[PDB]
Amino acid sequence: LAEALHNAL
Ligand SMILES: [Co+2]
Repeated sequence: LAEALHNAL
C-alpha cells in the first residue's frame, strides 16, 4: 500500500 500510493501520487 505505501508504495502504491507513493507512485500514484
Ligand atoms: Co520517491
